[PDB]
Amino acid sequence: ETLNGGITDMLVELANFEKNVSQAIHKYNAYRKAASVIAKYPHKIKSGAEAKKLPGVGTKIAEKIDEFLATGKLRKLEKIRQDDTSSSINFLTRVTGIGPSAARKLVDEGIKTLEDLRKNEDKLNHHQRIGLKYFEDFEKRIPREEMLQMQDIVLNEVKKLDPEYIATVCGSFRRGAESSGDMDVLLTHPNFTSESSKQPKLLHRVVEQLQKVRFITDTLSKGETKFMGVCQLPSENDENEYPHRRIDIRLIPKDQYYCGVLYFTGSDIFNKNMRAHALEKGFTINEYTIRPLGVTGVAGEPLPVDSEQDIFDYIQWRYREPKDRSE
DNA sequence: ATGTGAGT
DNA sequence: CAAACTCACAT
Ligand SMILES: [Cl-]
Ligand SMILES: [Cl-]
Ligand SMILES: [Cl-]
Ligand SMILES: [Cl-]
Ligand code: NA
Ligand code: NA
Ligand code: NA
Ligand code: NA
Ligand code: NA
Ligand code: NA
Ligand code: NA
Ligand code: NA
Repeated sequence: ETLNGGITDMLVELANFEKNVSQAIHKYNAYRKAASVIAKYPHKIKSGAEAKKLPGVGTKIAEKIDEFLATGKLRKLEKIRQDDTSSSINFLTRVTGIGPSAARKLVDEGIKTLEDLRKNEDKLNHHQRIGLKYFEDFEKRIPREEMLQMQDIVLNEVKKLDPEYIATVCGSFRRGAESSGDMDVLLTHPNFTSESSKQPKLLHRVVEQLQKVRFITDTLSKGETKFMGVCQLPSENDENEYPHRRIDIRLIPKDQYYCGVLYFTGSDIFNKNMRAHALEKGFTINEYTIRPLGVTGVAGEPLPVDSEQDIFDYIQWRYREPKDRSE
């Protein structure tokens, strides 16, 4: 499926429009849910009325489906795609920190392009100015090779700080991807657990260190548990400077760390299959904890975890290398 | 204290 | 994966 892709693409495009251009949250979700229930449907849809049988597909989407099936297009959508305001809003919204709200306010004031934004930084917050500054860099893919260099700096700086620190770079990179959008590091320390006294300094000290060595270059945000900023590989002497990259560093309690590393290594299909097989065996898995599931169905109290291996063991699956976590 | 916003 | 959850900024 496959089957009804044209209709689902149609609705995903209507959703985006309602979220990013109207600011009608309920219509956005209405379209998301409709696109989802349709993508699950086993038959090639032939009428709006057939789709209307599906929960979440109502009168109005049935009408649109009818037009789409008849002509292969949707007038509403062709108008949206020709609309400059909509195009501009979607463009601005590609700057990190700029979402639909700021986007409206900016296009309303005639600010629509990168050049335009760079002439109106007084209109932007810190996050958004960082996003404009590295707009091009942040849109480049990161090759595995640089990801690997980056991974070493943080893993090394972290070790030399405190050998008890555990730091892991996750996402598709961890599954062996050839390129990456950004770097998502999960961090923990054995004297930081869920039953303990909350220690921001654990994160802050490694952020500060990565700033000392001039690896972290800008901060988008930094709280007690979550850091989001910008990094840059060092360039030798003069010559060509590396592009600035997005990096997040998240501090997780030690007793929830590996569910974290698992959840955030993906893939989504692999997670879905994993947390669904876990149901079959009688356990619920989220990003934090794996818990058993009683006869009633509702149950809790987390099981002790100290590796990804453990989680696999609980649900009676052989361990799967991150390389093999496609599905 | 609360609400809006943004990103993951 | 949507939803939840962090954090920034305002008032
Ligand atoms: Cl202007
Ligand atoms: Cl501002
Ligand atoms: Cl990579
Ligand atoms: Cl995983
Ligand atoms: Na808007
Ligand atoms: Na709905
Ligand atoms: Na009904
Ligand atoms: Na409609
Ligand atoms: Na963005
Ligand atoms: Na100005
Ligand atoms: Na990543
Ligand atoms: Na943050």
